[PDB]
Amino acid sequence: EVILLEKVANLGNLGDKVNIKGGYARNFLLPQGKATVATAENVAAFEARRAELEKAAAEKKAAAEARAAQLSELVVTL
RNA sequence: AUCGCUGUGAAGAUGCAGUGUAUCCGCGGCUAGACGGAAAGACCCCGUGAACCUUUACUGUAGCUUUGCACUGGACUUUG
Ligand SMILES: [Mg+2]
Ligand SMILES: [Mg+2]
Ligand SMILES: [Mg+2]
Repeated sequence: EVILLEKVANLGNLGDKVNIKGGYARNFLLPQGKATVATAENVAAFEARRAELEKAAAEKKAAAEARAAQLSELVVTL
């Protein structure tokens, strides 16, 4: 149904069309901005931003390298 | 123009039949009768009458409750 935008799911893809439940798309993916409903209205806009999709995937996974080095420090004092 | 008796009679007679009694008209009393007056009997039966109650009469329903399909998702699992 929808066109995916994230790859940190457990059965997600890059841009493959998936047939998911109506409750899982209405409630969770779309109101956060992780998917987009496929339709034949603005198809000229998604094909032009395909070069911008590969640059957005090299930033979310690159920020995790400078993030996990401060979470496992175990310096929290209760 | 409103007496008694004994019989008759839609079967308990002031009015019929037979026979005895009795001048015309008040007032004060008493209630035996006029199946006295009041109330289309309430008892009793009837009407393919009417109500309100009862239950284990019949047909249903409020309410309560079981399970499908919606709202409604992922992650692993046992099993057909
Ligand atoms: Mg007589
Ligand atoms: Mg008379
Ligand atoms: Mg009567």
